Amino acid sequence: GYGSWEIDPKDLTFLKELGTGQFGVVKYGKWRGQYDVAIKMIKFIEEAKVMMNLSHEKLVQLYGVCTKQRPIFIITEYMANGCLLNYLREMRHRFQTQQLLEMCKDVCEAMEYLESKQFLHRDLAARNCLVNDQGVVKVSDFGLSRYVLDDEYTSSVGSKFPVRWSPPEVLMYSKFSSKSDIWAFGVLMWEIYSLGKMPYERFTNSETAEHIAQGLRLYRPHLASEKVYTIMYSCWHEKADERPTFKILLSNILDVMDEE
Ligand SMILES: */C(C)=C\C(=O)N[C@H]1CCCN(c2c(F)cc(C(N)=O)c3[nH]c(C)c(C)c23)C1
Repeated sequence: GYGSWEIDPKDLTFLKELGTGQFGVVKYGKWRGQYDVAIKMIKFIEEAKVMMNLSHEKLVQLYGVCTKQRPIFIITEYMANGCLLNYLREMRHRFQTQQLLEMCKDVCEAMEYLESKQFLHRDLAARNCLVNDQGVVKVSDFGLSRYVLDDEYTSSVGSKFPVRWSPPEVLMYSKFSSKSDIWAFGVLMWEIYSLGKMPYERFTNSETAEHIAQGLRLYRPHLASEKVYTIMYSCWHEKADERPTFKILLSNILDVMDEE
């Protein structure tokens, strides 16, 4: 069994529907009458192990599972503001650049933790992060949580590939490494500073792969200072070994926060 991880479904309440998709319905509810939760109802062992062994303040946390019945429930921490991509696109937030840098640091801390555990995420992107009521960004879409947010890469059986978040060696040779997560992180910083624009927005995926191969890089968003742009651009070195680590990126981000 899952021991302390197995939740009694009698302890869950269902308050509001958050979304309906390929892997089932997600509801907001309460657990044990006091904890706000997201409850996924699956329309497993391997993906469960991933979430039961990774824990960080900037990763969306698994609280437990209901597997003694069908359909299965996956219970996680509640992130009231939904995905980071839609949060960035909501122009009423009128974000200050200080807020945008804090979102970058939240994700960088999660990634530094993942890299310290030798875990490769493989689909880092603003659509795969969630935002809580306090505006804190947390990385999701790993293990069981891929099914929670009805991930299009997972639901399409790998057909919808994240071309726009991939380095040249992934596109050409399927060479995944810590350095392909570093590249995706720089694209995520670009999504944040662009207020959620699609990277390479006027190109198709095929054109993007061709231009990347030719050395095209995303332009500096107007909200990004030259120092912030240097950080995201460092993620896109043609040579994977010349890209920084997440520990280095975190130190760069803190230095900018201290300077600005
Ligand atoms: C962004 C580009 C997409 C997006 O928000 N997709 C939804 C799809 C339905 C389920 N969603 C979801 C979720 F999986 C988990 C949580 C949570 N841990 O609180 C969640 N909160 C909200 C407000 C939503 C919509 C959530 C993601």
